[PDB]
Amino acid sequence: FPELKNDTFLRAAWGEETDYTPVWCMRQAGRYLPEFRETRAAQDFFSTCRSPEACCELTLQPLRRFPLDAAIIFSNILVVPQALGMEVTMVPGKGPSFPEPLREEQDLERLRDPEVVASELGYVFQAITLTRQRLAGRVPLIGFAGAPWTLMTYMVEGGGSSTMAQAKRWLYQRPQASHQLLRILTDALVPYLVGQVVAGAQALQLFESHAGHLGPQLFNKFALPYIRDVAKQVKARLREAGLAPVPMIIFAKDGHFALEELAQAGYEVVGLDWTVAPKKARECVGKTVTLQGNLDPCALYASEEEIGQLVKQMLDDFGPHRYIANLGHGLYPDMDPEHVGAFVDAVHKHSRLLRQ
Amino acid sequence: FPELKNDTFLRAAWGEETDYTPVWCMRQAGRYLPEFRETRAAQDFFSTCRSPEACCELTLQPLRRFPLDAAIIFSNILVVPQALGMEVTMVPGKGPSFPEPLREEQDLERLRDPEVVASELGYVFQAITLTRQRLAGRVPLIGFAGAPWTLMTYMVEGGGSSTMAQAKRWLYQRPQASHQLLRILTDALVPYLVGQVVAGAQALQLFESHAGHLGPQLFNKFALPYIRDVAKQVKARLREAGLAPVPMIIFAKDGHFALEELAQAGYEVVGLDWTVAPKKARECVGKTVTLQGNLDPCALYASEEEIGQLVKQMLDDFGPHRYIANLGHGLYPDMDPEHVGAFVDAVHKHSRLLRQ
Repeated sequence: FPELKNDTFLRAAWGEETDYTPVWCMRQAGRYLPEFRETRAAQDFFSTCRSPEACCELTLQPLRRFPLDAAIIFSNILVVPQALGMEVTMVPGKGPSFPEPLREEQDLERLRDPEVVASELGYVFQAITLTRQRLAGRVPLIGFAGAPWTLMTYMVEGGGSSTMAQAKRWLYQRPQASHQLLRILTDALVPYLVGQVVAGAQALQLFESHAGHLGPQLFNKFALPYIRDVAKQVKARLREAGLAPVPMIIFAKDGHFALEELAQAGYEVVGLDWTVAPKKARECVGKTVTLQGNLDPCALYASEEEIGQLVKQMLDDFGPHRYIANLGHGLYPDMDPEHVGAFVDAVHKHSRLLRQ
Repeated sequence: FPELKNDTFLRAAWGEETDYTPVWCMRQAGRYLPEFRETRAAQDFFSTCRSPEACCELTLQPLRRFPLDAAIIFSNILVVPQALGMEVTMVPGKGPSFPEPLREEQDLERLRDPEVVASELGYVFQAITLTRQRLAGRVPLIGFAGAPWTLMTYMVEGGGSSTMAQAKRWLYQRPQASHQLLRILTDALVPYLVGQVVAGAQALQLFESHAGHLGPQLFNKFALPYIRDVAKQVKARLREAGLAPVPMIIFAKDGHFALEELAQAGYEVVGLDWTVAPKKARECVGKTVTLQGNLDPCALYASEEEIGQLVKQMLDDFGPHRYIANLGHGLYPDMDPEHVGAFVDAVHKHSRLLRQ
C-alpha cells in the first residue's frame, strides 16, 4: 500500500510526542453530511455496507471537507451477528432490528461456528483494501467492531434498549449460556479484526457502546474478560502472521466505572465519553495509555466561536501528551458540517498553541 | 427447533380460519433474484444443492425481500432419480438431462434399492435442519419432492418433452414395467419425505408437474395410485415415529381433469394451475380441502397496479376460507422482484379487506 504521509494519529496512539493533537470524529461519515445521504439513497443500509466502492466513497467524504487525522472504514458493528447467522433489518426511521432475537439457550444452536465468520465478512476486507489504496497514504485507516457484551445486547434484545433488561437477565439467570455466547462472539471477533488488519487497517477500535448498563461487578465478570481476550489474541495472531500489530482502542461508552480496568486490558488507547472529566480519567488510567475523546457531541450545536472555547478548555484538561481528540460519541444527523469543521480546526489550532 | 411465530400458512393448510390469506410463490428462490444468480455463480447446480449453507441462503433470500408466509427449501425434484443411481447434468442454458435414460425394462436393474435412497439424500436433510434453525421460527418451512409419474417422465425421456411420448409409450406398451418403476419411485419417495419432516420440514408439497400429458384414464391408472400411496405411507410412518404429520400439498400442473380424484387422495391442500377458474376448482374438490394458487405467473409482467386488481379478483373467486395464495406455476427468470413484492402485498391487503 501507499506509504503513510500523515502518521500523527498513530504516533499519538502509541504515546509519542507530536507537534499537534490529531483529531477524528466517530460517525464522521454520517447523515449530518448531505453527500452521505445522497450516496446512501441508492441502496439499502446493509447493501451499502457490502459494496466496497460505496464504503470507500462514504469514508472519503468527510476528509474532502475536513483535514481529519484519521479515516474510519464505513461499516456497522452488526455485520458480526449477521455473519453468525442472525437476520437483521434496518427498519424505516426505526433503526436496526433482529426480528428473531436469541431468547433461550437453545437459540445458540442456529449460530455459525465462529471460525467461519471471517469468510462471511470478505466484503468488509475488500472495502478496507480499496479504501486504503484510494486514500493513498493521506492519513491512517481505522477498522472496528463491536465488543462482545455490546454485540450480545443487540442479539438478545433484538435492537436498542434503555435498560438492557433481557440481556442482563441472561447474565443473572443464564450465566453459563451468556459466557458461551460471549466466547462465540470473541472467537468470531478475533479473526475478523485480524483480517481487517491483513486487508489494510492501520488501527482498530472496539466499541463497547453498551457498557454503562452494567455496574462494575457485571462488567468485570461478563464484559472485561472478553475485551481483554480480543486484544491479546488479535496481537498474537498478527505477530504470528508476520505482521505489525496496530494500535487498539477500547471505547466503553458510559464506562466511567471501568476505566482503571480498561487501562490494564491491553489497549494502547482508552476512549472516553463526555461525562468523564479528562483529569479524572487521567488519574484512573495512569500515565502510559493514550486517552481519546471526549467533547459532548451536542456541543457542536453551539456557535463556532463557542466550540472553539469548549475545545480549548478540553485540551487544557487533557494536556498535550498521550491524547487523541474526538467527541464523546458519534456525530448526530442534525449537526452542521461547518461546526464539525470548527471542531477540527480548533483542536489543531489550540493544540499547537498549547505546545509553544 | 425455534417455536414458530407466524403459523398462518399451516392453519390455512389445515382449513382453519385466519385473519388474512397467507401467500408464497413457487420458485421464490430463483433467477429472477440477482442475489440468487450471484450465489449460484459460485458452484454448479447439483453442487449448490449439496451445500446446506448455500441452500439455506437461497431459501432466505426471498424472505429478506418479501413478507412471504412460508419458505420452501432450495433443492430440485431430480435429486431422487439421481439418488436411485441415474446420472444427471444441468446442461449450459439447456436444462436437466439424463444422458442415459431408461428405455427398456432391463434398465431398471441399474437402480438402487429404493430403501437406500434416503441415506443418499442426507445433504437435503442437513439443508432442511440448518434452514429451520436459521429461520428461527419466522414462518414455516416446506419440503418437497416430485411425484412418481413426473419423476418417471424425466427418467425415461431424459429431460423435458412437449409430448412425453416415450414415457407414455411405456405406459401403453410396458404397463408392468411402468408399475414397477412407479413403485420403486414411491418406495424411495416415502422415506425421503419422512426424512424431510424428521429434519425439520413443517409441510410437504408433491409436484406432479407433468400430470397434464395424461388424460383421466392414464392418470387414474398410473399416477393417482402412487400419489395416494405417498400420502398414506408418509403419514403412517410419521405417526409411528412419534411425530406430528404435517400438511401435504398435491400440485398436478395441467391437472384440471383429476381435481375430484385429487381431493380424495389424502392431501390437505390441492394446488391449482392458472387455467382452472377458482370457482370451478372449488366445485370439483368440495368443501374440506384447502386450495392453493393460482395466478398466472405471467400476470406479474403487468403493472403493479394491474397485479393488484388481478389479485383482488382472484381472491373474490376463491373466497376467504380454505385458501393459500400462490401463482399457478413457478416464477420465471425474467420477472421483476418488485412485481413479486406487489403480488405478496396485494394478497395481504385484499384478503384483509375481504374479511371486514
